[PDB]
Amino acid sequence: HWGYGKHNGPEHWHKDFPIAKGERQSPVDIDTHTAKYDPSLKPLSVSYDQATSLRILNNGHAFNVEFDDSQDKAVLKGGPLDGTYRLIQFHFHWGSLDGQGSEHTVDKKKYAAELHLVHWNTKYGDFGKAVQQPDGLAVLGIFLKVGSAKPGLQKVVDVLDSIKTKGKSADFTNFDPRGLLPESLDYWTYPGSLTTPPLLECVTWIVLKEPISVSSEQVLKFRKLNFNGEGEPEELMVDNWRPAQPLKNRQIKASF
Ligand SMILES: CC1(C)O[C@@H]2[C@@H](CO[C@@]3(CNS(N)(=O)=O)OC(C)(C)O[C@@H]23)O1
Ligand SMILES: [Hg+2]
Ligand SMILES: [Zn+2]
Repeated sequence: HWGYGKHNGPEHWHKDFPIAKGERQSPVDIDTHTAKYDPSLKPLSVSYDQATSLRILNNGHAFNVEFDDSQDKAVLKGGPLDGTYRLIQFHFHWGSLDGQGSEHTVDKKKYAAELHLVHWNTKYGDFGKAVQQPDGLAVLGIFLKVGSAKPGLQKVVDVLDSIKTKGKSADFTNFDPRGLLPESLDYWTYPGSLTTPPLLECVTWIVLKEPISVSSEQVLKFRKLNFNGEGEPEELMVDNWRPAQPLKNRQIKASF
């Protein structure tokens, strides 16, 4: 099945999921000189105060921190979004080296990693129905570079030991995703897709301009995770990012 290697990676995905070559695929390169300030964009509202994390899971591609999305606790609204989007989970994409790892790029620049905070449009009742809608999801994207430690990330780092291999999960309650944010909420936005199979074209992407910095030791711990299950040959979980896809006449709008 699908992964990120030579034989099952981004270049093969289209065979099982023809939408891979679709009209609004993600990620994309953000050409900063072609992006335009949009005065019609409302203030962005990230409201994570009452967020209820549940567990962390190595799903064989990355690790997911999942949240209780059974009420309006952690929600995204404003910016390009109409209505209320509920936080369901977050995950990262990272590289084998610091000069690669992000999915979106900024004037072709690749960051060390990218954090995706995944939200679903509450007018659709559940996540599963949302992903049948052109405006079903909103993903907040945050670039990571290597510098000083991100204190709000350490609790995630410290648990990766426990979820090394595919299928492993750990309790991960009382984690506050507010500690993963940069100070500015300046962003670019464009309509796009899930960056993994089934590559559904259901996402409003909101990609923050300001990266967070994480330490070299924090990134190294991401890179110790495994793509394989327990008792199988070791395949380090690195380079689990899809490259930039054709913009196809979409417009990337800037909030700033
Ligand atoms: C870690 C990874 C790749 O991302 C997780 C899961 C499968 O895909 C996602 C969405 N991926 S993304 N990158 O936000 O478009 O869709 C769901 C919501 C199923 O979980 C996300 O595994
Ligand atoms: Hg869709
Ligand atoms: Zn992602």
